[PDB]
Amino acid sequence: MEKNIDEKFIYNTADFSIELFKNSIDDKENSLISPLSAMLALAMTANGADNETLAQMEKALGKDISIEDLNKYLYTYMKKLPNEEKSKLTIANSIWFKENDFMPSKDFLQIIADYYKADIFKAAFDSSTVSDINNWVKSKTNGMIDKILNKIDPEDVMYLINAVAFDAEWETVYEKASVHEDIFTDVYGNRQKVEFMNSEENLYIEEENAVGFVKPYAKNHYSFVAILPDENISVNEYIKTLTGQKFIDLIKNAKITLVRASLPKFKYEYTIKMNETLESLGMTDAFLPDKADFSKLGKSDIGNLYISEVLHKTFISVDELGTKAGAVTSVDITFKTVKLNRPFIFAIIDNSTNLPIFIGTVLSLK
Repeated sequence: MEKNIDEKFIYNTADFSIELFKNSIDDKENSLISPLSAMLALAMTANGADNETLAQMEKALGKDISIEDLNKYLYTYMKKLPNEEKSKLTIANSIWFKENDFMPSKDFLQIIADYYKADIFKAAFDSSTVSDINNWVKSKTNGMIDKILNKIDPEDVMYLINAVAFDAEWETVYEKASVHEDIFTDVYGNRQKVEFMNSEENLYIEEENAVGFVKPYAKNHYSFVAILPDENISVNEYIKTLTGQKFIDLIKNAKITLVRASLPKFKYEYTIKMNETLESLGMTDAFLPDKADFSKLGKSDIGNLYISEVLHKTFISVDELGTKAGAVTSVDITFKTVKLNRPFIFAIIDNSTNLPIFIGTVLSLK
């Protein structure tokens, strides 16, 4: 069942992660995605696909990596992602299907149970199912994301859902002396206070049109990457230049040197529909009712299955103690006041691979 995390998986997953990120950026709102969460929901979904639908999904997620191999990689990756006190990362997968109208295939359920440890819910798909799903997402994100849906559409027979919950303390927490209230004018022209957190860091990011730092969480399994585009490039143009290769390299090439770092406390939520991004990665058939082939999922009594929407919800809170971040990705479920003049890109990275568990932008605060 296992397949050792190797350079192929790292750089292929890095490419997916950055392509996902660079196509999920809001113009004014802070953005945040978990490539890991998206990958897992979509990889589960791909195990129900056949023919062209499957080939497109395999390529979108892994390029030359087959779904069988991606299953092994992801199973192994999830197995090895550290989860310790002060350095928590938990992953949860589930499938929800309408028992009356849908008969899931045994091979599919086995793969999903075995490689993805997915909870399998035979459901009524009524108002009580909505409660059950939301309670599940609330539990698996430790309250960070409380709802993913409000109603169930009459055509719905199966949902696939992933949740990721991250909760880590800084290796060195910010003492009171290192936190200061700074004065900003908001979009309405009113003055308010934002707390900024000072530290000494020992990894300095230096690239064309960007500087930044890497700050470790307790036990060093994960770190926080901060990247500040300079006056000669926009946030959007900087993000446009990013590739999986460039992202891994900028972390690898970080210089071991003392840096005076400043990070604002920040907290926000983000919701994005991933259909168009996924179609740009080559995954088109899956979204087409007349073309989609999800015959390996099982048999629906209401015709051929296709993906209606891929929805992504995220949450982050960065403070003096550490960072909590949460994500949900679902398949088939259908304003900040202080504008920063020094906006920045950030990532929460797995230090064993340099892969971004979470990646986002801070354009505004409060």
